[PDB]
Amino acid sequence: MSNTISEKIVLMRKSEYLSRQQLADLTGVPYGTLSYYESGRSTPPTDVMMNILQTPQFTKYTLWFMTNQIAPESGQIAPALAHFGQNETTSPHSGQKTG
Amino acid sequence: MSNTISEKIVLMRKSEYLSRQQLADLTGVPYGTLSYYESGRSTPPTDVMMNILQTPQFTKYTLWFMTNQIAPESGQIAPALAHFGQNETTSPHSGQKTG
Repeated sequence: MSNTISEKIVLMRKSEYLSRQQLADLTGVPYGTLSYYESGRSTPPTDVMMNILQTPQFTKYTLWFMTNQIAPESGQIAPALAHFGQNETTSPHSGQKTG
Repeated sequence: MSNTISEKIVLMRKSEYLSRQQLADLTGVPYGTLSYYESGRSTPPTDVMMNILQTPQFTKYTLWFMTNQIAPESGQIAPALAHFGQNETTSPHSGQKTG
């Protein structure tokens, strides 16, 4: 199944066990709009998008989804929530909340 | 000096010996708009930006600039025009037991 861009920023986001605010401060992005960013409400810019992956915490998830190619050789792999790559099990998880 | 997001798609692009029209047809992106994309006229979306790097020709140039980190261990490096390649990922330590 194909996952929208926003989804490519949610699965990994939850993999770090952080919140929109946590990352919002790591990059300096506005939380008020971030809610719609990771939600896919509107395709965000490139200057900001990269500012989210450029982070050292989300460094392992740069092109792992951008091109569907995991590069573990350097430390790039797919998280648990991600329904694409893995390194232990499926881990489908159960979605909740509404936003 | 610092390179612009658009320049990140120009230096490498010209490295493949191809014009905007070439890639525009390889990714399906319209040349009429691409002209402004690589030009930096307006920050492009995330669905298209990735559609340009996802290509097999521009697979090595995924995060090589997105985070200023070349991952040759997997097959990612900087082109000739790029002339870039640097980063800083410090990771100090701490801890004590006084009281």
